[PDB]
Amino acid sequence: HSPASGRYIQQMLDQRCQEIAAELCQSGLRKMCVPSSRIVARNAVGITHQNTLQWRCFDTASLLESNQENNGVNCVDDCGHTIPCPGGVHRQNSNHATRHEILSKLVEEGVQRFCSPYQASANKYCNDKFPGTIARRSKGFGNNVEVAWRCYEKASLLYSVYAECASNCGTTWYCPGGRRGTSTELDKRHYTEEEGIRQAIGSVDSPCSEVEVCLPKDENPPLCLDE
Ligand SMILES: CC(=O)N[C@H]1[C@H]([C@H](O)[C@H](O)CO)O[C@@](O[C@@H]2[C@@H](O)[C@H](O)O[C@H](CO)[C@@H]2O)(C(=O)O)C[C@@H]1O
Ligand SMILES: [Cl-]
Repeated sequence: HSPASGRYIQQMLDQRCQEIAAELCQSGLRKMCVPSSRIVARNAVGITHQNTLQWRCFDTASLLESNQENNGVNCVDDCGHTIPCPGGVHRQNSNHATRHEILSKLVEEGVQRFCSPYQASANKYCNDKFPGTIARRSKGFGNNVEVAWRCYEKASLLYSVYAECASNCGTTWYCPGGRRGTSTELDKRHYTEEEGIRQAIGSVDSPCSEVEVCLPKDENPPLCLDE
């Protein structure tokens, strides 16, 4: 038991994608006849002219190892935010199936199960003030030690880096989507908001009596135990 996100929403999406690829193969779509290990859900551009971000089922053998632009893939955290993860879309050769409605719907279901009400408030404060940002306690520009609560632009985060977030008791937790504190242009795309985020976090109602002890969990609700 790590005090860390289980990435359950992403996990559902990949599984649902594996099912869809299997169905398509049964329908004769030869390129979709692959083992499960080869299919994931990414939120990304598609082939040329498929220029918006959509949930699609990708064959990982058709993914590039890195991106240039505007072709990076995104994964999703347990609050429903899409965050860069490794890989890139080959705009001519991608093997995928766009499944935007089914996959979006599973995200919305997964948000009710898995998203910490304390993290949701931290994210709401961030999005209200700086549209498209979410809250982490992580690194800033050109400094790989110091952490602070900030509103980060999602494109500047890395899914494969875990960074501090709020658990569903408003305590220390770690979530995919963090910073390395390197010195790139993306490493500047955040707004430090220690007081605002902390007060957003502080303003959420406890899921436990003032007399119970809240033990966080990677799914809602947390454990409440008598003091
Ligand atoms: C350029 C950008 O997107 N973000 C800046 C950010 C913003 O300017 C924002 O207004 C911060 O709320 O500013 C950052 O640095 C800040 C300093 O400019 C300020 O004097 O001290 C602040 C300490 O809380 C803060 O460090 C930021 O918020 O982190 C740098 C960031 O790249
Ligand atoms: Cl998360």
